[PDB]
Amino acid sequence: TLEPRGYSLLIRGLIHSDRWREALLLLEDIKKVITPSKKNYNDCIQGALLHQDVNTAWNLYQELLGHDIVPMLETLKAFFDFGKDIKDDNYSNKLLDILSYLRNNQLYPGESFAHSIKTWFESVPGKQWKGQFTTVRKSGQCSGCGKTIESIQLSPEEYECLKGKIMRDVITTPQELKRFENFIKSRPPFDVVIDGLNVAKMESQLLLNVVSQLAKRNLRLLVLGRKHMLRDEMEEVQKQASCFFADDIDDPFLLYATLHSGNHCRFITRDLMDAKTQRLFFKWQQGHQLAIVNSKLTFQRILSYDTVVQTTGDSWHIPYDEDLVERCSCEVPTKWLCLHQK
Ligand SMILES: [Zn+2]
Repeated sequence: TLEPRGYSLLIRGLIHSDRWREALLLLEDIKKVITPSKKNYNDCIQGALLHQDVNTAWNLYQELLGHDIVPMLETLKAFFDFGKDIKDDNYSNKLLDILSYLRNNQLYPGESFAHSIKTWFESVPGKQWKGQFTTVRKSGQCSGCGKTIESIQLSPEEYECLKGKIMRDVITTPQELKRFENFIKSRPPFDVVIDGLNVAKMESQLLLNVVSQLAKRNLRLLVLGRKHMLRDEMEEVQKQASCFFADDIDDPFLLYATLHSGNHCRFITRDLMDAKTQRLFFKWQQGHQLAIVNSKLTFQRILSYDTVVQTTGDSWHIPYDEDLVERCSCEVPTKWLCLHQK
């Protein structure tokens, strides 16, 4: 089932004119048959902002979020662009809410969006915000203002908060889950938990390469596999590491094993996926996932600080993506917008 024919382009062609309200009527027609696209919402929001109807713009944005649509970054950028000319506490709080959206969903502005945010803070009368484009030192100190970036390390309470929350949503076969439970609880904490299956994707001898090289680093390795790997050098893997072979049916064993082992334990697998718990999960993932980067194997660096939109009230630090640099799934941005009040 599709939008009425040509409606997205009709909407896009109306929003700069005095007839822009007609686009919102077309959007209503779309809603009645399908969930509108993020581009549909982008267009109607920009139409509203172009004509200073901030309530309509924000209401459309909230509707979009209600459908669990991920807004285009261009839509978020539009709110800051129009905000430089808007002097109102209520509008400001909405913008700060968009920054919380980026923080909570582990998202980053593109370069021009970062410039729009900078421009908006610097436009707020009386507040004396100054923005600078920076990097972060190895130490975790912003190269602009010298403040220490939020630690990537979860506190014990945070960790047990996350762990407890994860343990209770988990609760495939229960008979097989009990077996794995008894396996883990009768063993010491591991240092790296390896999804042998999902790393055998880039069968046997590269699993061996990951294992045999990690074992030279004096690490306690757990390898998670399925039964079908037992049907040569798998036996070479079984001897170099502790192994659990599940049924060939996706397993929740990697999360359990890693979290049970403790806050020090890291893991290897495919890239992974309330607000506070979600924040902790992103932070934990960033600091604990070991990403393989491609013939002698090397891992992606894990920093001591959390690369995420963040604030201290009197400052913001906002990682952003550069136009000239394409970033992979598992790597964090290296460039930051540093905002501080004088
Ligand atoms: Zn700074």
